[PDB]
Amino acid sequence: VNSFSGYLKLTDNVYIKNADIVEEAKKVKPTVVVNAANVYLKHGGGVAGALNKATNNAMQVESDDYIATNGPLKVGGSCVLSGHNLAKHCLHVVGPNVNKGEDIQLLKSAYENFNQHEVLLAPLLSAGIFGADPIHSLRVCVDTVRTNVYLAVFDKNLYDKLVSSFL
Ligand SMILES: Fc1cccc2c1OCCN(c1ncnc3[nH]ccc13)C2
Repeated sequence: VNSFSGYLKLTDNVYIKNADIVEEAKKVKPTVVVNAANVYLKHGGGVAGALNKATNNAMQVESDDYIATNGPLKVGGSCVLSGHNLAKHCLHVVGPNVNKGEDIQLLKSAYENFNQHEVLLAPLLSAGIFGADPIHSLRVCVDTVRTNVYLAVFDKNLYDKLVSSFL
């Protein structure tokens, strides 16, 4: 039993809710919140900009030190950093950005990072400003993630389409 509330159950392990991941994180304080990161951990917009703003820029400060030490992530890769005031940990996961020409096949590799954590609050990877079809992202999630994932979808119109079209 966990503290996630109001989710529709999609499969054995995947749950979905129309919710602002920032507000959801602040309420649940999950062990792991997933950020829709880029390889530079520059959290300017989309989910990343919103999560970072909610940390009063502490996420960005921590991220800049991480990059200065380790260099950029790989597309499809991840790193674990602090969750600040939102979660115990933040898993920064880089899905491919279609508006940069990156191979959509890397979306499965990106979701594989979720399997290293028993329970996660997450957005749909590569959705929103990353340019991929959120319906496809949900399919890859369900077919790749085996751990328990709670998906927060900001847009209500999108949430309804994802549910109604789910196979
Ligand atoms: F860049 C994106 C990368 C991945 C997914 C999404 C992106 O764009 C921003 C809007 N989306 C959100 N989804 C869930 N929680 C959210 N909180 C604020 C925005 C937001 C979808």
